[PDB]
Amino acid sequence: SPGIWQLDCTHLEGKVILVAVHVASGYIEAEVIPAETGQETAYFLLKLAGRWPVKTVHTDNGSNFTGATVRAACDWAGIKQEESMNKELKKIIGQVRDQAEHLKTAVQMAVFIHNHKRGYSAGERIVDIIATDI
Amino acid sequence: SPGIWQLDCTHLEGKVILVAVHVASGYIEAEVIPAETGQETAYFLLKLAGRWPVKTVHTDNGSNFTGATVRAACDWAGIKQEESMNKELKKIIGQVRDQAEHLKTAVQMAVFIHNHKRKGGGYSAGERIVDIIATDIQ
Ligand SMILES: Cn1nc(-c2ccc3c(c2)OCO3)cc1C(=O)O
Ligand SMILES: Cn1nc(-c2ccc3c(c2)OCO3)cc1C(=O)O
Ligand SMILES: [Cl-]
Ligand SMILES: [Cl-]
Repeated sequence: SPGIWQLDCTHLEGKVILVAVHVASGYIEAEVIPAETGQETAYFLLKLAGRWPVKTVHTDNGSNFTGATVRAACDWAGIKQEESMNKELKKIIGQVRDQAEHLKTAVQMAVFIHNHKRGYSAGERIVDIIATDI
Repeated sequence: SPGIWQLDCTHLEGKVILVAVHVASGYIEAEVIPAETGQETAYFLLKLAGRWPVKTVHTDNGSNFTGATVRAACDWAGIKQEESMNKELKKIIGQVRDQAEHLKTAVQMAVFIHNHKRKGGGYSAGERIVDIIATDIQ
């Protein structure tokens, strides 16, 4: 449970956003990526796994997961494979879109808002969950 | 203490790496950025602050911190601006460099290895940051 994430893609302004949610806490990491390719997906998963203890990722099982680069990345990082945040995040992105030149900045502001919003925030919940596991 | 990070720049292969260390645990976040400019620095700080409780960042106070964009990002996120690892990290990057087509990939494998390495026993930096922050929460 504390090691379980769900990864989804969302599309805005021509670009692709990957959103990983830590299922037990609702905490999110999200990035705008150039294209929904195996190489970018692998890179996103490598970054996530270096930052938080990722044991299993639930994905949409689509084309960007079938290639050798993504497979090698999950294997290397030790990851196994196996929208109630999403409109909220879209909404937050809409709320802040005007204050940033670039979509990637608005996405990161929305991540900040989502994870900090508060009895506990998603940021407090993920730490409490993982600490409890340790 | 739990909210204190140090941010430094490292240069390799013509590119700039920013490395943020969480001072009490040794946990790191690091990225290769296109140039050491205020816009990229601000964006790096926004990202970091959305993921971990960042209260204060100790920097080198250089040119990329003096501009409007960085100051507005720190203000917005509620952040005040008040060699060892960085060589071990450089070494881990060298160790993995040939397995990565791109430097950015090697940097993130080095981040993974640094944060997960259990130096005996007996906690990793990743375990230590979570333990420190949860303690503070309670
Ligand atoms: C509500 N709140 N949430 C956080 C917060 C945000 C992100 C995190 C985290 C705590 O631990 C891991 O990642 C900080 C605050 C605060 O200082 O008020
Ligand atoms: C050594 N090790 N440390 C962790 C670990 C634990 C808690 C964390 C983290 C990494 O990053 C943020 O919070 C996971 C493992 C592992 O089982 O490989
Ligand atoms: Cl996807
Ligand atoms: Cl710097």
